[PDB]
Amino acid sequence: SMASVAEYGGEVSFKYAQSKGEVYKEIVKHVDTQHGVSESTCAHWIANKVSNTMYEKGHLKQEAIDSIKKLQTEFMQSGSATQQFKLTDNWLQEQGVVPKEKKVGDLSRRDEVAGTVSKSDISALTKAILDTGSDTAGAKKISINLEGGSHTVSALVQGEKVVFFDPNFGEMTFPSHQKFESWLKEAFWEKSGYAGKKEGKRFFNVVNYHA
Amino acid sequence: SMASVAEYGGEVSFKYAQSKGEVYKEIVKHVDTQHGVSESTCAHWIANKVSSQGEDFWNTMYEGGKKGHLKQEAIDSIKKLQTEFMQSGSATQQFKLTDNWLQEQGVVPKEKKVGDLSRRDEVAGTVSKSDISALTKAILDTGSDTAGAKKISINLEGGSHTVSALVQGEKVVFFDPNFGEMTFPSHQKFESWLKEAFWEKSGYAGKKEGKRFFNVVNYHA
Ligand code: NA
Repeated sequence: SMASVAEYGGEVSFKYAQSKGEVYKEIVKHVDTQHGVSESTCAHWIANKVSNTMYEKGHLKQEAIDSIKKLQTEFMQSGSATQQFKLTDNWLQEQGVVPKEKKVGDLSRRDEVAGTVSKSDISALTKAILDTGSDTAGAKKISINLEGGSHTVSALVQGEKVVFFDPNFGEMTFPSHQKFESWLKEAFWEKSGYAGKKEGKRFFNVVNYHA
Repeated sequence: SMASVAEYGGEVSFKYAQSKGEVYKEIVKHVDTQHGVSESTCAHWIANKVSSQGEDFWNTMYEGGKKGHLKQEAIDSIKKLQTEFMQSGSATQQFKLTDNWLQEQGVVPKEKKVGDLSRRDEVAGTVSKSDISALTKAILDTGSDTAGAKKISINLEGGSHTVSALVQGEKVVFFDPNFGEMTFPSHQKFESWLKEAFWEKSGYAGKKEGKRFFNVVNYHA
């Protein structure tokens, strides 16, 4: 967003009539909302299989949809990913689903398998899904992270003058480094959708050209 | 919930009439294409600012009489470069292509020199929800000089997805709320289908290299 540029002592030089940034924020909201529905639906599917169908062509029963919507809302309004996944786990135990435990030395701990996937390797994920440990049978709730996109912005710095250009919003000018730095950190980073919801490092690369 | 399930000896038990997975694949296409447009537009903006003959007005990319739009000539040229960028395949070759275009337009990449040797003045690092201090320094740093132009690549947060499974001996039931329910009569048939068919066709695989987190929670059947 560029609502705050003038508040931080900058000027908007150009504003795109159709903000591809606003489209990106709607995409983030969509993918976030759809995670809630996916998590809630998988929880309901797991509870249904371990206790006999949730299906009505190509739709869930209305009572399943109402219950999925309820859990999804609660899931969404839980803060951290840790609290969200704890809320779904509590719901599953309330429905009589029993989480597996494993021994690590003498101690009982949750039978969760954490790991990594990539474009070219899902071997560890596949083994975690297929493993039933001591038993012949198991239900799994599988959380997977999706690839984020790539974005390019540009800047011209001339002494204390900073021109910042985001093809998703437009062009802004700040008359000092400090005014640009405060605006970028305190206004733009969150409001833009580039910050994300989770903690975690993402790469950046700056290529420098002569002015 | 595709035709690939039966090809790998499985059965579709349920198919969502409205696939949230198909919507997700359209989103991936959009965000990928929009990287092309963002890269090409930033390249043009950099060439315009560095070429500039004093005042901005003399050679703006902005349409004078149409508020909040680029000139049609700038749009056509941006679409040309974006196409070339898109056809490159390999992020290394894509960025090399943009760099060649920038030099063709008279833009001069900065070098770090030690004795007789050069390398590109490019600064990598990391950002997060709560820290962009290293990014901010890389943008503001002009090295030797008081002036410089920057093309800034930022990686975005991917979303999260949940799927589920039930394994009973050799029977694998896999459920993706974005597609539906599939059943495989052996582990082998599930593993081959997941790795060779589903992972790419789902949109979950991605285009770039990069490790992404998964978590499997096990419940008694
Ligand atoms: Na400006």
